[PDB]
Amino acid sequence: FRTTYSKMRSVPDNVPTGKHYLEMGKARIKLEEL
RNA sequence: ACGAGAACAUACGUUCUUUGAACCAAGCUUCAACUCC
Repeated sequence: FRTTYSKMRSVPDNVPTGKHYLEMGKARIKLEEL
């Protein structure tokens, strides 16, 4: 596509009233045995 | 006017009996439905 400068962009989401701008995919991890 | 003249090497008889093309062997391995507007 078109050529711009560094950096390009990131990708948050939108949900209203007001958009909250959360980043997609980030999660939490717990490991317990058996 | 022959050590000659006649005279079937012939008759009967299952290449047959017993026997697993078997045995052991993961269609599996690494693999983001993602990327950019």
